[PDB]
Amino acid sequence: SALTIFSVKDPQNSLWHSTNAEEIQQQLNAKGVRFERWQADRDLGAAPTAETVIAAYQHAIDKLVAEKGYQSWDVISLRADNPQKEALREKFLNEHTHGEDEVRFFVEGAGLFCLHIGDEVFQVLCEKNDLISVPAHTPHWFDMGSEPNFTAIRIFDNPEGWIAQFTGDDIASAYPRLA
Ligand code: NI
Repeated sequence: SALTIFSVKDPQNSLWHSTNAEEIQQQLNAKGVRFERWQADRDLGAAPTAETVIAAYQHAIDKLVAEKGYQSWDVISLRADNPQKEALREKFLNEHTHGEDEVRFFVEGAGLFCLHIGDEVFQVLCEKNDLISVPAHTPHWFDMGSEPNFTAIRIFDNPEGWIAQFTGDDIASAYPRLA
């Protein structure tokens, strides 16, 4: 798994470039970031739909949602045929912050990660069954630039729950393009 981190004053400058599985979590998790890795016990093979895949891990999230009983639960994954996929990540590109934690578990496909805490930025690029949770009140965004039908688990929340922006600047629009 790779992990790129840049400063806020200059993006072309990386203050921490490395690819470790443990040294990665220790870096972000050291900043209050969540980390974990779940796997299936049965042998998977021809899985055309994730509906069956999530059911194999639902038990795991079934415990997380049980306490944080969110309003609803669903997964984000459309077909690369939808032309609004790029427009969808755009409206989400705007920076923001939710009053609750934003748990994101990856099930298939690779995307991009962006955790902004204090004056620094974090960019993770690796698709493992591992997930990362963002704390409530932490500035962050989300961009899937190239999306080939990615399978991920997201929670359903209302807007009045999160605020649009704190300063109004869009720094996220800086790394919105994937690869
Ligand atoms: Ni968010």
